[PDB]
Amino acid sequence: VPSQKTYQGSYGFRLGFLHSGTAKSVTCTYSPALNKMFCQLAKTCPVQLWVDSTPPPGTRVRAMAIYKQSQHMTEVVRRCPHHERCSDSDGLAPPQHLIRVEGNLRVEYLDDRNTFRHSVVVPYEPPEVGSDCTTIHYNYMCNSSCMGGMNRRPILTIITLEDSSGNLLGRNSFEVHVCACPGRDRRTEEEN
Amino acid sequence: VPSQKTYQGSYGFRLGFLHSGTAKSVTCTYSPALNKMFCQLAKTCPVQLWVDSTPPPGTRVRAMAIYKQSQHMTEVVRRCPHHERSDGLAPPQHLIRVEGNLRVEYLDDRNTFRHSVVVPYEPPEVGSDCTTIHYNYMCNSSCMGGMNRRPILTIITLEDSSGNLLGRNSFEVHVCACPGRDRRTEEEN
Amino acid sequence: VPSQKTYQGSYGFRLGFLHSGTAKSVTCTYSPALNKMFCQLAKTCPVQLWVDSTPPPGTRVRAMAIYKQSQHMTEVVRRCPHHERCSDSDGLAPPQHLIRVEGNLRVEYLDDRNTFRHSVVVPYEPPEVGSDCTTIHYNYMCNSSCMGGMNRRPILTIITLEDSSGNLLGRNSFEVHVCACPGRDRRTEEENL
Amino acid sequence: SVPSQKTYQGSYGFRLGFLHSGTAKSVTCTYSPALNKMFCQLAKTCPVQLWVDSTPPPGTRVRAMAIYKQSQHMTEVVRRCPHHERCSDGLAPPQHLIRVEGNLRVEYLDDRNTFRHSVVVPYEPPEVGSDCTTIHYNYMCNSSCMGGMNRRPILTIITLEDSSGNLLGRNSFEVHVCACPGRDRRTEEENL
Ligand SMILES: *C[C@H]1C(=O)C2CCN1CC2
Ligand SMILES: *C[C@H]1C(=O)C2CCN1CC2
Ligand SMILES: [Zn+2]
Ligand SMILES: [Zn+2]
Ligand SMILES: [Zn+2]
Ligand SMILES: [Zn+2]
Repeated sequence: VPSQKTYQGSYGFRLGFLHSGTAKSVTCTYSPALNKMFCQLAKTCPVQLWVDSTPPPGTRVRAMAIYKQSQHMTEVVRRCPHHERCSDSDGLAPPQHLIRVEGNLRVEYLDDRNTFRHSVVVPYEPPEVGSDCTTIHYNYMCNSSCMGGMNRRPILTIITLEDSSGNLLGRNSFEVHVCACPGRDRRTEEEN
Repeated sequence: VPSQKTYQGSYGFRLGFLHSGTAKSVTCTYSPALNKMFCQLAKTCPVQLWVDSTPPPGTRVRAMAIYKQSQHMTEVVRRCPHHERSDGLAPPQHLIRVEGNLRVEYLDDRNTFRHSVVVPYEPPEVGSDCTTIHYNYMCNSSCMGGMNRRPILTIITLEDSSGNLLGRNSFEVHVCACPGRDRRTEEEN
Repeated sequence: VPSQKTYQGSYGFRLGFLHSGTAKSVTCTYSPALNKMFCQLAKTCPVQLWVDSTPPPGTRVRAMAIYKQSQHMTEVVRRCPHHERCSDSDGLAPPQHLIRVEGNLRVEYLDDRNTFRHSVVVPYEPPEVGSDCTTIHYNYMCNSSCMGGMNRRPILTIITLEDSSGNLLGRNSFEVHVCACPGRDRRTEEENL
Repeated sequence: SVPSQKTYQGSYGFRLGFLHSGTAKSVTCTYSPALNKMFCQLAKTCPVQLWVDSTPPPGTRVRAMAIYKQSQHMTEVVRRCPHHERCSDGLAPPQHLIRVEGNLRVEYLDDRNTFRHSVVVPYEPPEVGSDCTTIHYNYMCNSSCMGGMNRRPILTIITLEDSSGNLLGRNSFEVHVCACPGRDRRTEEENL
């Protein structure tokens, strides 16, 4: 089972999210109280990278899903059978992978030859001028409800920072729920 | 610039404030003469919602700061970079927080870049006749590279669960060392 | 496990440090209360050598690190796999060594054949004309937060004065913390006391 | 380029107070209101009171530094004589004239650029009961120390600063370090 232990490490690595609120129209909204991202099928989910010091050119950013509940943690998070067999592929992403990256021509996907887990990796780039963080636009390609994929089981997204040689630099995670109305779900789940 | 114009609307929405006086020791005090709240950095600022009739379940209460001077009214009110650089829930750039409400929600406007903080409207307790919220102001009015002595207003909106405006009120805010003394002196002129 | 016992010996060997303070910007700062140096990755850490009389010609100054905690002490302190990667930088320093000396073209580095410990040695040279101590510029080449290296574990630098044959003439010791903002971390850690 | 001695109450009404100790033969430390002048013994406790109209925030710091009073000596750094300066309490540099007794959070600075000594402690508010914050300063040479101050008068400058080192308050007082404070105080007042 992949580690989900938070380490900031040498570059002071942590995640941030837009302060998007819960109006009906929002595409994607993070809940600080729940450390949980609410997003829509195949839509833009911006995840921010914040660092105290600049990892060198060659550094890479990996995303992997895992089931949160301990009785499922061993099972590979993958797309439901309906969504594997869509004409929805961008040509770079394997059709079985839940997590894509949008708008990055240097994206790399991995089926682990040993554990069989899926992941998606992009080069690390520093913040643009007049920004203080690096944004990756993720896409989740199934609904939390999909019969036979996740099937309403909670997942975590693990984000790892790694150097050009595979050495781990830092790690963070957040829960994610993929739904029709992210605004609505976040407001409701918070009222507990 | 966002709408600042007062309206009690359908539910009879008004703001009320504790009658705290100007003793040396007061945390926060309101001047009804000035419609101005004097308060201390990061400290409890009580604000009372008053309604003639009860809003529905899902009513939200939003607070936003704006510069009172017309030459600064289009500049976004934010924390100075000193104070920006922290309760886990608030963005470190936001001036106004809510204390004591684990359902608080913060907004960075995608197109205006204005900051606001919102909470569910809850009706008054059995024994209360109003709804209180604890605001905190997280910069001093004097903070260099922030407010920088420019006066602000707090706009308080009542909105329904779909974001339709139901009511709006506003007060000036001065964040200072000794609110007691600042209110008495300003009342003298 | 290397001896860390203080030893002034025949020449009255002691360590001093700059009185640098804790302002936000400072590159390096020593807490007298914590016998702890706070410093930045690959930046200058000045360590002063103070003697009562001048060691003999051919005298030498060694620096070695050990983990402080009892259950890490017999492990060798080294750079993380991330930072040990060969760089266009050094050319004198082995890429595994945590501790370098800067601005000294006679530096020597040692991987001990028996203990595998790392260390870095320079000739001892007396105080420059006028001045009362001898400054060495150490650089520490991983952060204390490096995953796979020190990994948030605490370390001491042991400083030894030795003769030309390697016999102990004196010893001193200090704790080291390698972080982004030494001034902020010293002031925060002292706010305990 | 000489530190400023200009009194500056600034934003919080920064004042100094001192004890009303009189001139009895046995006094270790006595302040002259007429002369704005402290009289004190080598290495003994010198209480100095911080008075404010508003409480400055935590992170506020209190610094002390000596300068020479006369203007042909003002660029010279005030330091201990070579006799006194010999190696101490183990928090204070041995060259430093001014120390703080009874504070494990004391910090000592040799300025990289001006070469000036100073000692700084956190500002604490007064006791929930008391009207002022006391610091116990100790002066570590006599005014008469051949090699150091060498009978030249000095001033102690007390500055209130923020966490970032920006100036909140400044006040100063002359200091004469002597064997018999009460006698030196009454003799110097004698002329008025
Ligand atoms: C980088 C690598 C090399 O190629 C030599 C210099 C240092 N390191 C080992 C030998
Ligand atoms: C000033 C005088 C005193 O009162 C005692 C200490 C020093 N001197 C002699 C005795
Ligand atoms: Zn699906
Ligand atoms: Zn501020
Ligand atoms: Zn490292
Ligand atoms: Zn002296």
